[PDB]
Amino acid sequence: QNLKSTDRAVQQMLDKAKREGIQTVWDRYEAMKPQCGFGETGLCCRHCLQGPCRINPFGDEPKVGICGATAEVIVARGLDRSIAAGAAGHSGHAKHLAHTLKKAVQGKAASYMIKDRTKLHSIAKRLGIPTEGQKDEDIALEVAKAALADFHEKDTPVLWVTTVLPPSRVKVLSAHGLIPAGIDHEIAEIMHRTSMGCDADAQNLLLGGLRCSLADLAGCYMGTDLADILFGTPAPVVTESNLGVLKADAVNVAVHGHNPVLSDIIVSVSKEMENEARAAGATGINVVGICCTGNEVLMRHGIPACTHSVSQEMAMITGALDAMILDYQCIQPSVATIAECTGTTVITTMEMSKITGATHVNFAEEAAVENAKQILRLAIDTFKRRKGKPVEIPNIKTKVVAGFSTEAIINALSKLNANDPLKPLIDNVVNGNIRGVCLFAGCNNVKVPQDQNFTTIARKLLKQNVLVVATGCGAGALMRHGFMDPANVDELCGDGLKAVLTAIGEANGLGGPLPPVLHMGSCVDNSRAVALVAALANRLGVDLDRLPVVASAAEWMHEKAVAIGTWAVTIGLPTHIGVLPPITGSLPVTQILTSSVKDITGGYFIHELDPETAADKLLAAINERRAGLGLPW
Amino acid sequence: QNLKSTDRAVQQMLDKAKREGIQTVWDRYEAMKPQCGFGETGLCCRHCLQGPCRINPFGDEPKVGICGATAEVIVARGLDRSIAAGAAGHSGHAKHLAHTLKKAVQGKAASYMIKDRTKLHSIAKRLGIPTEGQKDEDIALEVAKAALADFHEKDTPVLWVTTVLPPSRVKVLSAHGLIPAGIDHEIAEIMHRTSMGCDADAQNLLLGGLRCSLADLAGCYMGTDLADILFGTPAPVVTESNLGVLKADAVNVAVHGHNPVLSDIIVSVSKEMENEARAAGATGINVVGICCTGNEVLMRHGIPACTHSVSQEMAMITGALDAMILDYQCIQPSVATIAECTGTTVITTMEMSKITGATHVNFAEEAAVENAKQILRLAIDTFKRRKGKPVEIPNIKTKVVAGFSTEAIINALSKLNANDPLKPLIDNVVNGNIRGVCLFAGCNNVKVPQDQNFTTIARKLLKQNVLVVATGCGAGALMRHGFMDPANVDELCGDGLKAVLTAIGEANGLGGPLPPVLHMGSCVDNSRAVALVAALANRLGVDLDRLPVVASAAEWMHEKAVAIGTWAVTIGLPTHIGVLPPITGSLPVTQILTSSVKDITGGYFIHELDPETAADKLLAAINERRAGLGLPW
Ligand code: SF4
Ligand code: SF4
Ligand code: FES
Ligand code: FES
Ligand SMILES: [Fe+3]
Ligand SMILES: [Fe+3]
Repeated sequence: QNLKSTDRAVQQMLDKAKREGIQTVWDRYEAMKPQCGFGETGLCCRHCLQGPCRINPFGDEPKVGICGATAEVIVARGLDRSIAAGAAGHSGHAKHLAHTLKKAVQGKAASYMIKDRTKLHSIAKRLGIPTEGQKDEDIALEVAKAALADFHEKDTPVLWVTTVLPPSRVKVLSAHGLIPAGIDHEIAEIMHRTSMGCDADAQNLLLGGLRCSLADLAGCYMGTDLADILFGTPAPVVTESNLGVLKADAVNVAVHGHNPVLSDIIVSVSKEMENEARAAGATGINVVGICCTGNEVLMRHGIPACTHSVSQEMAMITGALDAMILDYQCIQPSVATIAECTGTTVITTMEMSKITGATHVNFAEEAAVENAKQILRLAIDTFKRRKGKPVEIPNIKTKVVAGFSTEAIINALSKLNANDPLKPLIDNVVNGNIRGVCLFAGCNNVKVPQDQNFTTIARKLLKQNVLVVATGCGAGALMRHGFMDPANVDELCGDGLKAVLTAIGEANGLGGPLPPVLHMGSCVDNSRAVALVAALANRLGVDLDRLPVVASAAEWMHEKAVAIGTWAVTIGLPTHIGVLPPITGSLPVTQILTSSVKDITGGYFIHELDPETAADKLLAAINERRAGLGLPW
Repeated sequence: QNLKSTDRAVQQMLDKAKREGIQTVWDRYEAMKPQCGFGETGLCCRHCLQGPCRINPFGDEPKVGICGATAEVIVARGLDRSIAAGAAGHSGHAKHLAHTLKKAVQGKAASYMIKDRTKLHSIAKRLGIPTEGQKDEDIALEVAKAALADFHEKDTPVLWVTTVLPPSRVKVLSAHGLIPAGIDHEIAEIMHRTSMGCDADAQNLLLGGLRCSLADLAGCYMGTDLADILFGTPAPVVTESNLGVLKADAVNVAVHGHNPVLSDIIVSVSKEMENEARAAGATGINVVGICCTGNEVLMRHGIPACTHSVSQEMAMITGALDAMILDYQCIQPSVATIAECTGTTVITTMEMSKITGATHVNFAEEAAVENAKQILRLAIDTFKRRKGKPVEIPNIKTKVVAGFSTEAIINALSKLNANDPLKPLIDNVVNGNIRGVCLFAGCNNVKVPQDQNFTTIARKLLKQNVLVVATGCGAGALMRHGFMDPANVDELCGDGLKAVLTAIGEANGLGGPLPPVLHMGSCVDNSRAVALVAALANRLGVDLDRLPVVASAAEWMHEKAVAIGTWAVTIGLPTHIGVLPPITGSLPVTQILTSSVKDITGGYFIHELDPETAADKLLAAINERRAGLGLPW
């Protein structure tokens, strides 16, 4: 079972699932083997009814698609469509928040409101919306309107790209025609240009993909901006993670999916309705997080994280999960089937994301509180139905310190230098205490034993004094293995990095260091790491492709993460990926993405499946950046 | 070779290509066999890096995707993405025209202009834009702005759906939540909802697809509206088709692709520069059409149609095609490779549609005339390089009467009844002279011997007194086999239909009947057939799903045609398709699309590969509609 997951709590429930005959994602993966090699290499195309077409990676025919499409064209078209799908997912999430803010400040969704006035005002100034002399509800309405405007063509390009990156970076991107004109405009243009009998030039295709990946960055950043306005900018918090955060005695309610517009309300209302859970014989309502919406409520409210990504079914297998509350993205549809065996009430809430067999509760922002009550009452009723039934919650959990927004990181640094808060961090980069910065992002993937790449690469980089920040299921993987607990700084961190984490933590009145890894939030909160690295770049007067900053999507899965890794490359970062995407069937495409894209953006993909080697290659990329600045390494 | 194409001119060049060793689409198809059965049935998914996943249509594992996605979910997700890609293609075409009109009436593209004032004004009134008291350049600017606005969310739904369909049809669609909110908004929402771990309910998924197919209808209709404003509403014209329209002595220039913003300029300028072709020893500049942009210039200017779709390489094989001028969609990328052997200069002109090996001439509307000259001069130079070289143009051509816009059809009918022009057509429907109406649309497909379904179904329906209208490569197939020549009315048409075509033609001062099939234009001009059938529905006070009107995508290929067939079903038509899309791996999905969608929209797909049976099934659907009106059949 340790070949399936490195998580001991996950291993325990794989054993339960096996003896109870419940099929798991790993069983379904086993049943899928050997997987198709055409699809695995990218040498397959179904973009018209003359297909499916395939190309032998080596040997005799077929060598070309029926229409004449080459291996490099087919491979670039499929990758482009992946980026556009990811962009669409982050786009719909941000759009949802934009509509919610608009409804809130027009008196239509009274359950929502401007909770962060400081963020609202700083966003308006970033965008050049006037603050002085304007009411907050009118500033917010203007900000919401500008968010919605970035989805279509207009007189300006996408502001959630051009106002968030260093200006030298925007200039370099504009010179190559890479600045998105509108978020949904780029998505549609990708779908067009990759359809049959359109764009048939690998380089042209890939440049379109880089541009669309910046449409995804825009959606992430606007998702983060809007969620902070509506729900508060995260600040450091302490909580726990892994399955041991379930309580046999309480009504265990999982928020699962991505968008907090729903889950943030569930958190708030659950607190009020906890007298009503006691009436049914539970201690209360134990709200726990799964996947990114769990990260959202962990980052803002300290909701404990139950589990993540590939292992999400395992929360159900305990027998104690009374309800799983879904919006969209990364929900294994199997949870609807597994619920028949575990008793869990699975509830979908968004019109465009239903699962056959799951209870659907239409959720409307105008009636959010009533909807949350109806859903929490279904959870209460399910906990009743399992009173007396035996549960197996693995007694396994870790301590998690999280909530490291870019605002919170800068504020923490400000305690060392009040008027130049980035200077102490840069000072320790220059003197070697911080070797560089690595962002871990993305998913788990059934192809990789869960968390194995994340923890192995992280252990090695931390020893080498790398400041590690993490998001999404990368943060989930690290937090479930102890990397967000300050008690592990001595074991995990190098002396230089420990010095820095200790100085900052003690200067923030903690008596202890910062945790070994800084949790910066959900997948859209990859935008927070951009905001930080862009702030570092601007204080130093250099572009991102000169900073000792790298990224690792060490176990990635979703089209969203493909878009993120592409925009990490596009904004100039060396970007390690731990599962090969379907590109190896074209050497020219692989070469563009791993080498010659350096000449355009300064970033590049690092393909490396073995995580020890991956850590070496990431350190090498960090140290090459150090040298280009004339720094010791 | 007659197993490859029923076109005798195409057969002749297949023989030339074979002996010269030039590989063709049919050779590439042969080399692709046996094609993958997972993809053919739709039981394959690559929407995340845990894939590729497949499902055995029958038997043992794999039975489900790794994430738990069922066969019905995988099949519905892939179909949805096809509709969105088609919608994106018609969207980008319409968007292009919208930007051109805006530039034209703002003094930025002086090569363009309001050529059809009547169409401009009637569009403004359809949309409720004010005409009386307004300048034309200001009405047009308002119309262009409303076109661009329909791509994103706003206070109104997509007007190029809600103002073009019968109001009872809009009401039925709204009740099911099927009205698009914005064109690129629906495209992005499809891409989101079909990504991993989102929508996992076949019915929910398919309803999203119907809605996105109406976003495609909107793009088609707005493409037709804008092209008519800018370039003129088509009116009846006479010209020729097939390879025999090439002339060994002239500079033969093919316009190929979809968007006339480019090709309409090529037509105009080529006329001026024909003294300059004589200086190089050609009789002139023979502009000919391929695919839909050829239909556009055929419909408006009587440019002869060279060939279409699957057989487009064959124009090159003659040796006399000096240049092929491309914008996007349905261009086999093989033309760039074949040009090395035939001498043809292949020229791409749009930034997002390049082919490796082809000459790229950036085309800008602000400099359209200079660009057209540079391109026509390359054609002139290539004709020089082949003086003395021997050519093999098959001496095969047909007479084509075309240009039957809905305006032109109504005007022609008006000569029989000036104040109630639709009444004579309805009168002959009621009395049986016209059994019903069939639209042929879509592509050729290498899987079907070229034109075989189109001509066989058409021959049978015309004998049974069906009024046949046709667009795109369906019109191409019919026109290359003589169905647009009035001299064939006696052989092809039934006595009732002949009576009607004769009465209308003679009343329009022709001494002869209308041609056996009415050519209504390019693929986006499928919107013209909607406008006609909606006008018929409104005059009768019934919805489209009560009219004896059907459609046949008899040889379809492109994601665009998948979107068109879906919106034909969505607006209420029985819709025959001659190549199975990848859905047969899910009985529940096949059942929705072929039967139970009747209960939602009144339309339904008719899957039928054998064209004789297809004609029987189409007649049965027409006759069932007749009966529901209490009409004799
Ligand atoms: S687009 Fe070309 S390569 Fe793809 S399925 Fe169609 S014919 Fe084959
Ligand atoms: S989305 Fe599901 S079915 Fe598709 S490739 Fe990923 S795991 Fe497989
Ligand atoms: S041939 Fe297997 S992914 Fe298409
Ligand atoms: S298994 Fe062949 S299309 Fe994927
Ligand atoms: Fe996740
Ligand atoms: Fe065509």
